[PDB]
Amino acid sequence: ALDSFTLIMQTYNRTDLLLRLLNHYQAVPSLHKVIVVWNNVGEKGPEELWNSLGPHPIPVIFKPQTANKMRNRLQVFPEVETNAVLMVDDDTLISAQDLVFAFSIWQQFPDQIIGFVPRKHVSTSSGIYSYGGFELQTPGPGNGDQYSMVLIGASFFNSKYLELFQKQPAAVHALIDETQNCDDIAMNFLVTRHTGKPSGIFVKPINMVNLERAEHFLQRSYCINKLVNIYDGMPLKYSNIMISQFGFPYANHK
Amino acid sequence: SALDSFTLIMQTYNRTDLLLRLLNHYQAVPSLHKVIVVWNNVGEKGPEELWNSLGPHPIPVIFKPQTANKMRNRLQVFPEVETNAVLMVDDDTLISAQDLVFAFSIWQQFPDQIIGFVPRKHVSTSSGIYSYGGFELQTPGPGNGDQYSMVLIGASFFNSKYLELFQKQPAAVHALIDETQNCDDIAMNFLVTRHTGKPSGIFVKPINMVNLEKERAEHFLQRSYCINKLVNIYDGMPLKYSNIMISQFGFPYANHK
Ligand SMILES: CC(=O)N[C@H]1[C@@H](OP(=O)(O)OP(=O)(O)OC[C@H]2O[C@@H](n3ccc(=O)[nH]c3=O)[C@H](O)[C@@H]2O)O[C@H](CO)[C@@H](O)[C@@H]1O
Ligand SMILES: CC(=O)N[C@H]1[C@@H](OP(=O)(O)OP(=O)(O)OC[C@H]2O[C@@H](n3ccc(=O)[nH]c3=O)[C@H](O)[C@@H]2O)O[C@H](CO)[C@@H](O)[C@@H]1O
Ligand SMILES: [Mn+2]
Ligand SMILES: [Mn+2]
Repeated sequence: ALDSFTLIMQTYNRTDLLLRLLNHYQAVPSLHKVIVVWNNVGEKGPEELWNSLGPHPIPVIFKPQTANKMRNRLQVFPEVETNAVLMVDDDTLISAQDLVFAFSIWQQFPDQIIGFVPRKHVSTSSGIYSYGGFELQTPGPGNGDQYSMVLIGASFFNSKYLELFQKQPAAVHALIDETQNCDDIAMNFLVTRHTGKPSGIFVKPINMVNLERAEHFLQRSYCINKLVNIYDGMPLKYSNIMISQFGFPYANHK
Repeated sequence: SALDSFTLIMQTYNRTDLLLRLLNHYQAVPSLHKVIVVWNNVGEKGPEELWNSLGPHPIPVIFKPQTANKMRNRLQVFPEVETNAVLMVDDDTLISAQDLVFAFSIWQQFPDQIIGFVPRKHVSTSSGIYSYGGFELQTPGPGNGDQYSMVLIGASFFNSKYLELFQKQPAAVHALIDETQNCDDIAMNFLVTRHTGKPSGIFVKPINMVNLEKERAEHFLQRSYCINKLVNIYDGMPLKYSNIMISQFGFPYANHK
């Protein structure tokens, strides 16, 4: 469990993708264990099929969930024995090279969210925020762009943040269940409030692939504003730091 | 205010025209508090009169005549440096304002490290002996990508507190620099990493940096020689490897994709 990380993957109606991803992730260096957050209420977990195809490099724990809740992967699983957690959605295949490098970045910034998907909030009307990415104008000072969030569905973060999450105001948990969304927006609010630094650091992926609701994006902005009310303040901080691996690919420094 | 700013320290020798050209550029960079020109042309008269004639300029430029032409003259503690950050650049290097503005903001977040555009490293093929080089040499670290253990000071941002700390180094270090008239940057990197326990620097990939040199064989060998010399003086190899390369998110546009 030393200098290792635990992979937490929540799954819902993507069992065939789960097994495909698990086949890849199990072979990544520094992986200590895998916890599958089975959100398919009332369905048998592929653990049987999985074992039959063993042996496997690391332990894979299937934890059947009572309800299909987005926040289930944010609980404090006693089985997590590592300081760091790797959280990936069950439709994303991140290369081992990206994970190895990103994990080494997390070790140097264990209190921030190190991930591959950067996003931000903007404001054109005093106190009213909107959620978005690079299609929206930069908020920050001058040139370039900025991000104030790193989505948790493809990141490394401190396992202590799962406990800390549980201790957030009831209105926050209520909001998450209400929308069954915004869990990562919540995690970013929480982290930056705890550190006073940008909630995360963006690590540009070399090989990350997605294998595969109109108001889904609408809830995004809605949540930011709700969280600002609940917390009585916008804590998110902008950053334009983009980290890549020196020399990987070869000669990428020039 | 001197606080959200940095001081440019440029040492010059036999490049007065190159100096003046660079000055015209650097004087207009945002957050520049002042410029200190370390005049290493022993006996020659400075261009200060010419500078003032073409005034007014955005910031004060102080030309400081030097006793002898020593590489370490730019590492002195100049009383006129009022900032916490120093921007050190060779008088043959032109760095865009964009790079400077971004690099400075990175320095602000890592004030105890050398933020620069030129990454280099040491390698060891025979136990105890080190060699100097760049990306043309194999990687020392485990095995993926490359590594850098130094960020040359000739194009970087670093705490002014280090120029004072450099004066307090073992005479041997000062002697070494004076002996070869080289390795000042290698010494600074040794110093800084010994002080922080972290990699001496962070590499920021430049978007627009150009060498205007055009406008010795032992130089290279001296470098490797200095790493081993310094290792003896410090009874050890303090330099730490890093593979962090920082670029500006969204600059160029969509460079995150
Ligand atoms: C592109 C983007 O903005 N990414 C975010 C978006 O992903 P996105 O909109 O792509 O959401 P997905 O459908 O892929 O689901 C994300 C995760 O939630 C699980 N799931 C999904 C639906 C469901 O009813 N039950 C369930 O458990 C999935 O199995 C997966 O592990 O929303 C998720 C929740 O904020 C975040 O993790 C992603 O970082
Ligand atoms: C790519 C590389 O390895 N870069 C290093 C190399 O640059 P490099 O070999 O290019 O050295 P330069 O000739 O450009 O000189 C660097 C600076 O020193 C001054 N100078 C030079 C010669 C002299 O007799 N007197 C004098 O004061 C120049 O005016 C200039 O400001 O060595 C310099 C000194 O160790 C370092 O700053 C650089 O980080
Ligand atoms: Mn998805
Ligand atoms: Mn040069």
